[PDB]
Amino acid sequence: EEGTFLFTSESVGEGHPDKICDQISDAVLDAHLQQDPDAKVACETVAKTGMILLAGEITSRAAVDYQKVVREAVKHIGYDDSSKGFDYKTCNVLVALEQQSPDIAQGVHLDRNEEDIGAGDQGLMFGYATDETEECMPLTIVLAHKLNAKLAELRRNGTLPWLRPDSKTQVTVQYMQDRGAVLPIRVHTIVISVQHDEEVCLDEMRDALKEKVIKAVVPAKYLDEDTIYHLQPSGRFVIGGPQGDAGLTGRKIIVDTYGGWGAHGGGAFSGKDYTKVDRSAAYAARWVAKSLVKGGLCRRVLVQVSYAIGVSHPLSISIFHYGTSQKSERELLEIVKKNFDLRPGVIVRDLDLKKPIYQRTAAYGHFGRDSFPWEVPKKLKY
Amino acid sequence: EEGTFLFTSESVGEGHPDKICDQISDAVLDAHLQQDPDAKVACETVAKTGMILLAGEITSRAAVDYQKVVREAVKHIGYDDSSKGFDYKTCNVLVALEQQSPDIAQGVHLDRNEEDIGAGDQGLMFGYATDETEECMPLTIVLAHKLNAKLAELRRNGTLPWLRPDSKTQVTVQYMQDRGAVLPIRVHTIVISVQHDEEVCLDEMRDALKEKVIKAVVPAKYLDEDTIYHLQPSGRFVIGGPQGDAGLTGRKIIVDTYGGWGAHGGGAFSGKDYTKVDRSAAYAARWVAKSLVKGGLCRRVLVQVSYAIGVSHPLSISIFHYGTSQKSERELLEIVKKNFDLRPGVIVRDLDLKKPIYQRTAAYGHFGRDSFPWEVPKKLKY
Ligand SMILES: Cn1cc2cc(-c3cc4n[nH]c(C5CC5)c4n(-c4ccc(OC(F)F)cc4)c3=O)ccc2n1
Ligand SMILES: Cn1cc2cc(-c3cc4n[nH]c(C5CC5)c4n(-c4ccc(OC(F)F)cc4)c3=O)ccc2n1
Ligand SMILES: C[S@@+](CC[C@H](N)C(=O)[O-])C[C@H]1O[C@@H](n2cnc3c(N)ncnc32)[C@H](O)[C@@H]1O
Ligand SMILES: C[S@@+](CC[C@H](N)C(=O)[O-])C[C@H]1O[C@@H](n2cnc3c(N)ncnc32)[C@H](O)[C@@H]1O
Repeated sequence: EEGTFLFTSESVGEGHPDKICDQISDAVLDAHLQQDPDAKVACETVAKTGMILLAGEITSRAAVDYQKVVREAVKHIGYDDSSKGFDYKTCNVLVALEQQSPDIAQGVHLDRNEEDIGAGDQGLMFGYATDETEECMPLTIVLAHKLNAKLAELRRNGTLPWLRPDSKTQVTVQYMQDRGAVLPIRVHTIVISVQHDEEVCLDEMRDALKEKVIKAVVPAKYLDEDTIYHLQPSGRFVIGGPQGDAGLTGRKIIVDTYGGWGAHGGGAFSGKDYTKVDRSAAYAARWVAKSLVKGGLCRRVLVQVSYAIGVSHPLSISIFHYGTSQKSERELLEIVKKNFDLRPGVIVRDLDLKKPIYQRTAAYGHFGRDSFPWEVPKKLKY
Repeated sequence: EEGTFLFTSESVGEGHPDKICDQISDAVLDAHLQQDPDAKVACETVAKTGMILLAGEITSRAAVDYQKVVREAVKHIGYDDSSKGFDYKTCNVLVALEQQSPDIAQGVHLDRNEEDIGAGDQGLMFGYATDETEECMPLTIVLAHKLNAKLAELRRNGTLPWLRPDSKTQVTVQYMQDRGAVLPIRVHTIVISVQHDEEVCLDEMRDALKEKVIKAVVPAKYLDEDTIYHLQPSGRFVIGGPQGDAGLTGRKIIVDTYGGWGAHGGGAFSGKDYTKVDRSAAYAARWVAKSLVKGGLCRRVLVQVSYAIGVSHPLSISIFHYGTSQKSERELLEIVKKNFDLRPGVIVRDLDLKKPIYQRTAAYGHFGRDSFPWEVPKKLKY
């Protein structure tokens, strides 16, 4: 219908190989932060059949047992037997970690007052918020994440014991335009692909995915006779995890954020401490966007920020309200200037970014969940 | 001023460690395609001090010497001596490549007519085009790429022999809003960081970056007394390449596309054959967007498509013209339906995607350059 459009977002499960890497990178970050709140961490993870490799740079006073940290993260995910394609007990864990470059350290944080630390890199970052859900996230991505979480729940509780940890989901919603804001109308298409054991047949899987997964997550009001279902569309997914597809940290950046809505500056979150603005400034930009929506200044908003390595203040700040505010971009920028300080050395304090809660962010999206500091709106003064 | 806003984009050089990985992944893809046009390639690359690791899945009739292909790509980039932090002659090249999963193969392409091959994965992809430049790309990202290309040119011609291959640039432009389209007004901020030798001083570098790099790339009409320059803002960048920062394939997806403009579905391009719609459908979506702008139907346009693994036709198609077309989204969608076939097995034919030209795409952006097939607009019938 006129004034409507489709939008699609995807999500992946905890055992998707890229997501395994994000979770391991953040388990390593958390392990360091538990002993050294000021650890400098830049931990990439790579996963392929039988292998977890850590590559990157860490300067920290912590004593971390990488073998134990990696294996415990893989155990949590559920890869605990060679029949599943990967086993935390018996996989190879390889470590290629060096200190942070002294050239970066001297230009970013050495001999600097914490509030005045430089950005750990240049880059651009965006924050986004939409009033279409209470949590201020797009419905497409929320539903896609919840479908993966449901698969993991039914795997872990033994309801569907043929499930394995690697999964992907995709949701297409038809939206109505509403003066710049968007209103979900119906779910147009759902995709679910999930790794499974050798014994279960396709019909049993398709029936369970519709009845026990989709119906348990997606409100019936969004589903109708025209909704298209692609359930196990490849027909067979026994080989999975890193054995089926090499994974890397920071290869699910759109799943981690807004499912394609808003915008993205390209930076990966996992495996990085607060001085890496790819993460901290994106979290702060989400916090600003959500504060503008919860504060009633707009219904839908996009915030861009950018930095130069070694420089504390952002180089640029931009706000686009999609036509959903009575205030101009200039007025919203002035409100943001009066209420937020987007230097990394201040974001760390406001968002408590030395706390070891990062592994919890590394599956099911970094935003719209669990009342993390960047999800608690700031009361705005103007 | 009212009706203006800032936008920032970045780019990186050929020796940035993530970009090294993209180029090696695509050198491996091209090597396979030279012998087997139907090679199934999913080659991830990881780079850290002294190491190139290939991890992924390849099923191909080609006989490829990975040691030679990798080392030749690194030689081209310019890492040819231990003084530069990396040397193609003496680095470690490790290979963890297996066949493509037979479960993926059977669900995607085995026993399928080429035109009717399934998408190689689920996912979402976007195309974007803007009339602000002749090549239909945002000025921010074009300038950022050209600044890196200029550094490589002056390194290779011996003008600035202290330059090394690893670089990053960032450009902020102030734009005027123009009925949904955008008009560049001025360059607000430029960042340049580039790896250098131990002998050159900061003042010599800053002067050269302004006079021989910025002035040689950015038209003087965009630069004024208020333009901010952050040139070598870290103060020292001797350690660089993989030694300074671990690189991975598909960690520069925003640099590869539109510099943050438009939208991105999350997929990486490099190291993948045409059946991986993360690449082929994004190229086709750019081709559609550019065709709509060059055809005079809009000034600025965003196209979303999405797929399910094993299914040939896209699940969804959406078009947003930013208010720059007299035609509705419905009319533009009908034009696209009548003029394009976005099945991967048809995109391969239209865009000649079995040709080994991929290494050429893997630095300086995949779009707006060199009249690749996706940059040559299709004449539209309606
Ligand atoms: C008066 N009015 C007019 C409106 C128009 C739209 C709207 C329509 C639309 N059709 N196709 C898309 C995109 C291609 C899929 C649309 N997008 C859209 C644009 C950017 C987005 O984020 C990121 F992708 F850049 C997300 C969605 C809209 O925003 C929404 C609300 C409105 N109100
Ligand atoms: C009548 N009219 C009104 C217009 C408004 C804008 C426009 C203003 C603007 N302010 N801040 C931004 C973004 C935060 C940086 C703006 N964006 C924008 C939105 C999305 C973009 O892509 C991707 F990031 F999603 C890129 C730019 C505009 O498009 C442009 C043209 C117009 N014409
Ligand atoms: C399809 S694979 C990417 C392509 C792959 N590298 C190849 O060699 O063709 C991407 C993701 O899809 C999922 N996947 C793996 N095997 C699958 C299968 N048989 N059916 C459906 N999805 C699968 C996993 O989540 C995997 O990480
Ligand atoms: C700043 S590093 C990312 C952070 C890093 N992993 C760490 O341990 O802090 C990202 C990119 O910046 C560039 N870079 C490396 N060393 C730099 C330096 N001393 N000054 C400026 N940029 C640098 C390289 O292009 C590198 O790939």
